[PDB]
Amino acid sequence: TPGRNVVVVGTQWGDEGKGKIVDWLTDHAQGVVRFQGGHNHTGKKTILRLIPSGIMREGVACYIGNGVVLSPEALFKEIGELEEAGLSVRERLFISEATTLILPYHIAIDQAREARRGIGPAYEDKVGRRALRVQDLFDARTFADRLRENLDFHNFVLTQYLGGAAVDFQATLDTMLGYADRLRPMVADVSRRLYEENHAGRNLLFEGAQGTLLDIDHGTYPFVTSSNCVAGAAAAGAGVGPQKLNYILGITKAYCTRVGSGPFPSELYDADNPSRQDQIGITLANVGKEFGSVTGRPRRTGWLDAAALRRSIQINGVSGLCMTKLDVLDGLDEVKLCVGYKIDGEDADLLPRGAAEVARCEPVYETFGGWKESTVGINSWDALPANARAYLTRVQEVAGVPIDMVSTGPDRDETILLRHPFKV
Amino acid sequence: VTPGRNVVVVGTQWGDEGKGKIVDWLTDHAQGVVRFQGGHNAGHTLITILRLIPSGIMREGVACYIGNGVVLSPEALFKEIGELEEAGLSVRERLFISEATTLILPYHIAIDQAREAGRGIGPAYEDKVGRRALRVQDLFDARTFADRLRENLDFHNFVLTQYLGGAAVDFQATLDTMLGYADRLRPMVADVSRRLYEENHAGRNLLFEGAQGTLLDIDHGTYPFVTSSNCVAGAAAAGAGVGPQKLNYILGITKAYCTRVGSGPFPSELYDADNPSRQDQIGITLANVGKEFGSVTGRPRRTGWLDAAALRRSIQINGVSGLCMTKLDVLDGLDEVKLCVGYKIDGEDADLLPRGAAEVARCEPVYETFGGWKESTVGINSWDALPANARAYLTRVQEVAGVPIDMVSTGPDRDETILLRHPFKV
Ligand SMILES: [Ca+2]
Ligand code: NA
Repeated sequence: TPGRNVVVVGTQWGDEGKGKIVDWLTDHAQGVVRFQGGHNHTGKKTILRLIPSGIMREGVACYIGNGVVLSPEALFKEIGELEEAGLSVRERLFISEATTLILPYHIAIDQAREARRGIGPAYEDKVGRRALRVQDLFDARTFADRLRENLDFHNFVLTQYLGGAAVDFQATLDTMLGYADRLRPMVADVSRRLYEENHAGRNLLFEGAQGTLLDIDHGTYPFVTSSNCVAGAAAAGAGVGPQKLNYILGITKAYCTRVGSGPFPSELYDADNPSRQDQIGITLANVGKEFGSVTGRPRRTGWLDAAALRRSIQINGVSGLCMTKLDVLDGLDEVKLCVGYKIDGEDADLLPRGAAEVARCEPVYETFGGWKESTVGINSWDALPANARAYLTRVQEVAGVPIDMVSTGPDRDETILLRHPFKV
Repeated sequence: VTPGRNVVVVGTQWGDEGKGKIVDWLTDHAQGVVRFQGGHNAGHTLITILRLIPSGIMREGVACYIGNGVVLSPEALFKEIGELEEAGLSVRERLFISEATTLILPYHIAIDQAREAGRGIGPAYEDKVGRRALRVQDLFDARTFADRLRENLDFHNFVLTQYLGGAAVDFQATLDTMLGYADRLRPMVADVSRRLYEENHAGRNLLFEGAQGTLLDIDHGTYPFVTSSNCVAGAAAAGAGVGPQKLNYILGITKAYCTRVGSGPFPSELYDADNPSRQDQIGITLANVGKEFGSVTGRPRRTGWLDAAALRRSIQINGVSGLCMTKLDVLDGLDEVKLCVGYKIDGEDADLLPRGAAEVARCEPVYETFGGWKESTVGINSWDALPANARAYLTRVQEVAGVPIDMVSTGPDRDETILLRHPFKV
């Protein structure tokens, strides 16, 4: 449909498996837009954390919105790998003049806090109204002046409060200003360009980069990220109106994971928690390959939480679901769906607000007979095993929205398509 | 009125666009009114200024929501509730306050005070993004509230006493002050996100009420001369816990000339009481006739000509559906009126407000001049009854803006309105 956009978000806490799907939708988009987060997606193997995934398709414009926090070092490392693999990138990568920078002292602030990637500290400077943004790199004198003021405060905090080491002004200034000439030709008025893209009838994909249950308002605060990342964040973070956010595709894993700390009502297994060693959870982790891309650390696993999904559907305005990793359940004798909670002896049908309440939730489960067929690669709904269809039928009911897609494998045609996100 | 349709009402400029009459006008068609951003720095005048409580409260029966994106001062809240109850309204039974709303505490106020040498709003949003904020729900476990307050005070007192040259804020006094609000707040605490979902599912209509001018938006405004949060129309989604699809129609409230309060570049500026180089009698007259005096300090706002290049930017970053023009009558007396339609910057043409203080500060306005009408436009309720020269001015604003003028408010009463399209009808 001319002028129609999709937002692709993870409905859970990340690692939902957005990659195959973003690529699948990028075939119908003329622009792909990052609107939040930092550098937090895979004939040479290349891993992208910052650059929109659309860069893999020739003639697709990639936009880093104002709402991103940008490390120039990570950026140029990715560009470099891309170019080495033969891709033409810089002429079709557009970076908001108002994108917030990650500076060396943000990384040092994270390390000093930990001792007792700089994304939180960057968003902290932003809200503090002292942040240096991309455009500021192009006036050396006033960049140095703001940097100086920022380091006076942050070095006071680092040395006097966190007991750590001061960050050098001149080294920091030299490092930052050393990116200016390379960044210049990509700096752009992304907001304006996005309005023009749609006014010309072209389609945009707004690519989410963190699980929406990590949203700073709606997640299990304080175990959340340092910004909003619900699908409505794409408006402010890209410089467009909410009416451009036409269809919201909610990527949903068939079971749940978390990384790090934060409560998790349906949790089965956490390698670091002796009281959560459920073998079904260990199975989900191994069969699902739920280990960090970089660190190799296992993720926490649990059953799908439809009460959490229902909250997610409401806060994101999810239009339809795309289910992933169904196959990880193939050959379980039974599968459970968390459909609500008991909390302080009361029934609750939506994930509560804040860590304290969500840690008090005992999951209420419905039980389903498993199927044994492999479901790998199936591309029609009717060909799914009855017991898989019954589980997913129940997920739709509790969630309150349709499953529009089921991704059954890494290839484009390993996909059950019930409704096309880019067709009105 | 289309069932389940909502309107988001925002100022298109840097605030004080004169939203009051229109928010009252829209509230006649809405069963709930929602604040989604900001703090006790809205301003809705009554004959008394409401700054926190949503403006729906003036209409009996209408549900009023304080969304999660708000920063809430209990003392400010209970002051407004008391003024409203003394005037004989029933407030508390239909005021719903998000469990996740961020609290403003005394140390936030002390941090602002030390910095000066507003009202704790910025420091509250700083604790939020720092992932250490106390939120409304936190008042109802007194033990863990004290634990987190202790931690916050360790750090904020270090900053206050050793960096900003201010006095420490005492733990126990702060603990007592905040817990003293719990019993009164309790009945009003809610799952606003869920309730809004349910309201729309029942086919009721909601009005999402903007607090600050959208050009103060932290990403899109003249950074750092911006507010400490996002306030573009889109922010109603995160801020109230609803998806962007519920934000059906965005009404852009737009004053017929421009104002700013406090520092920041202002390309079409005519008058700034503190700037000797900006003392144009026209802008002085805009401030007097327009009554542009701060509600607290009483000091004149900065005034200038309508900036349509700024409006064009605001249309885009908000997804403004249609404009509501306000305070046209402030121009009734003028021989001629000027419209900023773009800029010269570094010798080259710009058609949109640039990003950030530096580039906006280098913009010289490009004006089109319009013959004044020298005739009252107070109370006119049809486009065709506007003077030829007022219609010409507004037609050009509409053209440069790129969206329609759907309403002109010509007066403080409901029927002093030109209605071209109804916001609540698909
Ligand atoms: Ca109540
Ligand atoms: Na370029």
